[PDB]
Amino acid sequence: MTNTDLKPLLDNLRNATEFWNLVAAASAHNRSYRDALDWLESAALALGDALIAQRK
Amino acid sequence: TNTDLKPLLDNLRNATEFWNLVAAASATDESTVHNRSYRDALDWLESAALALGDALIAQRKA
Repeated sequence: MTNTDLKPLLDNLRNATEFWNLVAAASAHNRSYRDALDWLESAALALGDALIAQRK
Repeated sequence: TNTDLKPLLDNLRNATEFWNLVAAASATDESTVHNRSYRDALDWLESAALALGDALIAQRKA
C-alpha cells in the first residue's frame, strides 16, 4: 500500500522479529518466549490483514 | 525499497489469506483436518513474517 501506512506496521514486525530472534539465540517455555511468539503472530497478522484490505 | 519488499509483502499477504481461509474452514473441518491446516498456516505465517522482518532488520543496518 502506502509508505506511511506500512511504516508503523513494518516497525512492529521488525521489533517482533528481532525479539523472536533473540529468544531463539538464547536457548541455542519462557514468558518472554510466549510473548515473543504472540507479538510475532500479532504483528504478522496485522500487516497481512492490512495488505489484504488495501487491495480492495 | 518497494522492489526489495514486494515479494516479501506478497508472501505475507498470501500466508494471511491462507490463514484466514483455514480459520473460515475450522467452523466445519474435522479436528484432525483443522490441526494439520492450522499448523501449516502457522508455519507459513511465521516464516513469511520472519523473512520480511529479517530483511527490515538488515536494511535498517544500512
